[PDB]
Amino acid sequence: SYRCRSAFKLLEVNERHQILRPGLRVLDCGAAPGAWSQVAVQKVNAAGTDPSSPVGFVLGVDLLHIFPLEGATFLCPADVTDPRTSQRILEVLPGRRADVILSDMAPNATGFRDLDHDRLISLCLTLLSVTPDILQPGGTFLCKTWAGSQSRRLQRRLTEEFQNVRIIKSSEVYFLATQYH
RNA sequence: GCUAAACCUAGCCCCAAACCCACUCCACCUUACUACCAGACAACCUUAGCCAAACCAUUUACCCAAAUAAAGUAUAGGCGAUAG
RNA sequence: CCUAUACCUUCUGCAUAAUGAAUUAACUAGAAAUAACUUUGCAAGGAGAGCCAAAGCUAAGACCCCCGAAACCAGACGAGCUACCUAAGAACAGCUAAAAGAGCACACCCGUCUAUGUAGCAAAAUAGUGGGAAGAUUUAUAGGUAGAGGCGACAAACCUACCGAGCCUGGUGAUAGCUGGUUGUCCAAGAUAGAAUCUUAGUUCAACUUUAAAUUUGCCCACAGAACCCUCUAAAUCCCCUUGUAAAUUUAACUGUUAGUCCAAAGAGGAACAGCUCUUUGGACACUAGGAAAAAACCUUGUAGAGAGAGUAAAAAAUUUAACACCCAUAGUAGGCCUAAAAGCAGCCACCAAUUAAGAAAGCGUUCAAGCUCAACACAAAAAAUCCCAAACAUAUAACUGAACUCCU
RNA sequence: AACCCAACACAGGCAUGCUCAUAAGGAAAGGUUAAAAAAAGUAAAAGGAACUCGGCAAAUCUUACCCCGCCUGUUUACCAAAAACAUCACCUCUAGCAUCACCAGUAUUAGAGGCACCGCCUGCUGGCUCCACGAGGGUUCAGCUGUCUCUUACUUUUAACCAGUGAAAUUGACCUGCCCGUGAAGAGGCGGGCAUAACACAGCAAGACGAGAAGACCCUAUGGAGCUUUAAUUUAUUAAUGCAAACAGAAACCUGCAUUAAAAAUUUCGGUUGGGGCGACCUCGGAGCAGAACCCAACCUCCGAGCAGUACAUGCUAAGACUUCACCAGUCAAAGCGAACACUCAAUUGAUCCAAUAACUUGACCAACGGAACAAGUUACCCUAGGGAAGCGCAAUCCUAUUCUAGAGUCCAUAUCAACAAUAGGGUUUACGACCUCGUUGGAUCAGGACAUCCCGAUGGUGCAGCCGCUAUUAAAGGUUCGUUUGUUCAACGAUUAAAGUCCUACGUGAUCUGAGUUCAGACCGGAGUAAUCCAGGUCGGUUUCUAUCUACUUUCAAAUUCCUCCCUGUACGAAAGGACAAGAGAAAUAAGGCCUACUUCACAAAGCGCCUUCCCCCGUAAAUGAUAUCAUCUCAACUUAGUAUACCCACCCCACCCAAGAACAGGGUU
Ligand SMILES: [K+]
Ligand SMILES: [K+]
Ligand SMILES: [K+]
Ligand SMILES: [K+]
Ligand SMILES: [K+]
Ligand SMILES: [Mg+2]
Ligand SMILES: [Mg+2]
Ligand SMILES: [Mg+2]
Ligand SMILES: [Mg+2]
Ligand SMILES: [Mg+2]
Ligand SMILES: [Mg+2]
Ligand SMILES: [Mg+2]
Ligand SMILES: [Mg+2]
Ligand SMILES: [Mg+2]
Ligand SMILES: [Mg+2]
Ligand SMILES: [Mg+2]
Ligand SMILES: [Mg+2]
Ligand SMILES: [Mg+2]
Ligand SMILES: [Mg+2]
Ligand SMILES: [Mg+2]
Ligand SMILES: [Mg+2]
Ligand SMILES: [Mg+2]
Ligand SMILES: [Mg+2]
Ligand SMILES: [Mg+2]
Ligand SMILES: [Mg+2]
Ligand SMILES: [Mg+2]
Ligand SMILES: [Mg+2]
Ligand SMILES: [Mg+2]
Ligand SMILES: [Mg+2]
Ligand SMILES: [Mg+2]
Ligand SMILES: [Mg+2]
Ligand SMILES: [Mg+2]
Ligand SMILES: [Mg+2]
Ligand SMILES: [Mg+2]
Ligand SMILES: [Mg+2]
Ligand SMILES: [Mg+2]
Ligand SMILES: [Mg+2]
Ligand SMILES: [Mg+2]
Ligand SMILES: [Mg+2]
Ligand SMILES: [Mg+2]
Ligand SMILES: [Mg+2]
Ligand SMILES: [Mg+2]
Ligand SMILES: [Mg+2]
Ligand SMILES: [Mg+2]
Ligand SMILES: [Mg+2]
Ligand SMILES: [Mg+2]
Ligand SMILES: [Mg+2]
Ligand SMILES: [Mg+2]
Ligand SMILES: [Mg+2]
Ligand SMILES: [Mg+2]
Ligand SMILES: [Mg+2]
Ligand SMILES: [Mg+2]
Ligand SMILES: [Mg+2]
Ligand SMILES: [Mg+2]
Ligand SMILES: [Mg+2]
Ligand SMILES: [Mg+2]
Ligand SMILES: [Mg+2]
Ligand SMILES: [Mg+2]
Ligand SMILES: [Mg+2]
Ligand SMILES: [Mg+2]
Repeated sequence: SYRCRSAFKLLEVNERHQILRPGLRVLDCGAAPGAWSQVAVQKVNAAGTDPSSPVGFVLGVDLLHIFPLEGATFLCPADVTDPRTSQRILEVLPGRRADVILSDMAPNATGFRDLDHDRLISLCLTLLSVTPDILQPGGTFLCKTWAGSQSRRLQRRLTEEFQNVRIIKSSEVYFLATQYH
């Protein structure tokens, strides 16, 4: 039914918090192999499955090649931190904006999770720096994070730029931000 | 050669016969064996079950007062184990 | 030196590393009658009333074990442990705080984690670390609720150190198609068709086996004889005079056995080569000995003792594998077709031909050519994990060795 | 009284008043030695979680979240203290009443329950938010430290020795060896070899499928029990009504009978298919099905049968036979009597009792079809009696190596690679629902071995210029890293390395250690079921113990491997780019064997983090001469060439003391 076990993680969050609905434009960072992309398309009706509900848009970005999926557009190879990808992302989305940002990016585990904590935080911050360009006001932001002390700095910056920030908990920690300023 | 080994009574069993014990003084139903104050308290009512029927559910011998014989016969019984 | 794999029990098969046994002494386990048989008495009658009798009747002799559940029921005994409750008592430093099912922290209660301990100090403890510690707190004393029940802030907790239903006595020598055991000597006969079953761990019947009795055929087997199909097709079998032999049927009285295992052979399981499972035939084993290394099932051999005799049966694996040509080739022609051109060799139609004698090319090499050789002319493998595994030996005439089979005293 | 309860002169239990460190009460060391292992502490260079399932323990005093529950409290006394129960608050249901409970109460009351405060949205009930709190389950900052890299020293107990006292489990007999093979399939006892004077003491834990249990795994019993229910059999019991009885003139009580509910009692789970879900099956006939007398292949494969029609002597009797391997049942039948002039059909069926009937006769998908008159689930709370639980040569399938020479590799079978197949070795699967699922392993320590070689080494081929690849032969002496979990349990990822090999060894190894699964006593989430309860599902928590009798073993006493830099050398090679061998020097690491001068932990010493030493070949191939086969040809032809050990150890007073010697013993010194 799904390409990766990470698909159930997004469904569980969506079930409780209701972050995906038809008509929403969703960006999937680190979309490979496509576990979150499949979940997003079904919820936002990106493939136009339900004629009575508005058709959303799903865009997947990852370094590795992603196999084609019905109702989803994928950009690969592309670096999320590369300004070139951000410009390409805007040209593809309707109205050059997105409604929901989903992030599952994870750098290679260098064998020291403490080092991997700050490295993953910087990647989230880099996405957060370019987030205003991609995200529209009042949107939803979800990122995959590894627990650590630097999560507070990410939490502090999200708290200033978002009305509400939630902590969602493998040893993964997910930050759910809604109502972008 | 040490540890040991050996013994013959104590008494008992089954019948017969015959119908058995129960006050020296003191204490003993209250916390028994505790000398010495007002209580009311009163006994009685089918046994069941294991077990047998190769389960189990009706049912399944239990001295009831003469040994023998009538006779395991007449009867009873998921008419069957068995009972008589 | 040579030979030899403890005993009991449970299974087809136990040296088995399956069960039981440290050992010694004592104790500990087949109880019964209808019939039948045998031995006496009497006899158409028998018996010391009854009862049987178409030779019976009376009496004697002679056959039927031990230990073990979890359970059920009845009547007693239990709340001095513990669960909850009743009556009337007691305990709770210090500090911060506030009139706190507050915080810190002794006494006290509890028992989170770790380690020690594991027949221990202890049938639940010690040490450290912990939770609570003015409260739904803890605790002393007396009383209460009792098993078809009590009690329970439900853990199916607790109710006197094994509570999904306490303990004790009695019914009780409960029952157990299950486990284990079942005691002196010697001889004899003795194994594998099935059917039914709340039945496949059992039992009944049959088959088989045993004993006694009566009787006359039994086994082996000459021809003859036993079906057509779906076309045809195996080893055989039944029947059965002779003959070799000595068994067979019937009657009487009962026990026990009844998935056998492996080997040879033919088959069965969706038309499945082995293996598995399951039938059929035969052998062996659960019966001795010898031989294949050790070996229940292969081969040899069975009827039982002693001998410091003898003759034989089966009975010891073989095999060691790859050379090779010598010489020569000029030419009617790049034989035509098609193809950029493909010529002897991209393909193809044709297969002639000079010279003593040479394919209108048999393999190679060129995009294609070139180059070459040949024809012709002369001249049959092996590799795994503790450590290879009898020692050895090509050449003195095949006899000898070898049993509990046979013979001999 | 030195005292009770715990089997003990028991490290446990034990109310209150004072003393709060004593004015009272006591003795941890029997003596010796300073081994190993084990226990408890103390100290530690540099690093500071790299250890590990987990920051368990220890040190230091240490932040910020997530999940669940509100909180304090309560529970499985003896493996679960929790997320479970209780809890204010809220909700539902029932009750109009006094003389032993509720209650000496009366709807703002009492009882039976759900749920778990509050706040918010919502239905008119459900869903969230949140204050604190927790020996709850995860994660993390910082600090901390022997958790580890990598262990070390010391003290005490233990230990060993001398003296006194003196157990237990255990045990068929033992005069108790190793390697292969074999075997009831894992041999100290059997076979073939080898080894072998006899004896203690101290260690070790490979074996004696080690000892004492328990748990688990299915299976069996016409063995139990608990629970649940629309399993069967009942309403005795209790309550409510009706009726009779009884009385008064209406009633009430009592009793009998009957009908309802309540509650309770008794009993049981039929076989077959590895288990379970879903299904099928059990009797009779036919075929595959035993080719020729009869019988005989279960399982399995496939088609049927549980009737119908025609008779109305389908009447009555009676020789002799067959028989589904027993019995029961079933089948054929001359003659005779009486009439006319043993029905077709492979199966087409059911015993006894009983019931009905004047009688003749009739009655069960008793289909579980030799049939009990009538009884289902569940147990992980389970109990009892038992029985089972490494190995199975030739077909299929997969892999490896050859064979075949098709086909790729510009040309080119054979530098590499390879189809259709075959031949050898290895592994796996296999008799029936052309259903679906489910039934021991890591790590620490120490390793033994195989070679089918990952690295180092030797040698051919190459589409090998040179470095560096590919391929093959040969080689097992030596080596084969440290970490993290997102793409988690040995799979990806990070940094490295000459390389991070494939395996076997009862996961090699649990009487050396530990984690998880198979799973269990508690508990929720999802699913199933009326319920009890269940699920290979998700999650949290959660007890095995062992004093070594025997075998084996306890200094092989001694030969070292690898990398990097430099040198040759920027040389050979190549157009450049790039870029070597061999020989030597130096340096580092690891391993093995030692040491204390310094350094460090520390001090008459031990020890590493310190220092010192380390020495043989390899057998694949490459060449000469030279016959069989007068050439040639490295020759399972005669022949030639290349690469075809030493060291250590070694004599024979002792009372007592000392020691760098040591558990005891022994040994060295005592001039
Ligand atoms: K009491
Ligand atoms: K004193
Ligand atoms: K807690
Ligand atoms: K051992
Ligand atoms: K039956
Ligand atoms: Mg019975
Ligand atoms: Mg029963
Ligand atoms: Mg042995
Ligand atoms: Mg024994
Ligand atoms: Mg004796
Ligand atoms: Mg009963
Ligand atoms: Mg009490
Ligand atoms: Mg009171
Ligand atoms: Mg106080
Ligand atoms: Mg308090
Ligand atoms: Mg406190
Ligand atoms: Mg309580
Ligand atoms: Mg419960
Ligand atoms: Mg329970
Ligand atoms: Mg008995
Ligand atoms: Mg005999
Ligand atoms: Mg039956
Ligand atoms: Mg004859
Ligand atoms: Mg003789
Ligand atoms: Mg020629
Ligand atoms: Mg002889
Ligand atoms: Mg003889
Ligand atoms: Mg001492
Ligand atoms: Mg030690
Ligand atoms: Mg340190
Ligand atoms: Mg830290
Ligand atoms: Mg690690
Ligand atoms: Mg780690
Ligand atoms: Mg971790
Ligand atoms: Mg700790
Ligand atoms: Mg609580
Ligand atoms: Mg509060
Ligand atoms: Mg407990
Ligand atoms: Mg308690
Ligand atoms: Mg606990
Ligand atoms: Mg609760
Ligand atoms: Mg608490
Ligand atoms: Mg003893
Ligand atoms: Mg010996
Ligand atoms: Mg062996
Ligand atoms: Mg010893
Ligand atoms: Mg049975
Ligand atoms: Mg039951
Ligand atoms: Mg017959
Ligand atoms: Mg039957
Ligand atoms: Mg029959
Ligand atoms: Mg449970
Ligand atoms: Mg090397
Ligand atoms: Mg080799
Ligand atoms: Mg072991
Ligand atoms: Mg815990
Ligand atoms: Mg030991
Ligand atoms: Mg060099
Ligand atoms: Mg020559
Ligand atoms: Mg030559």
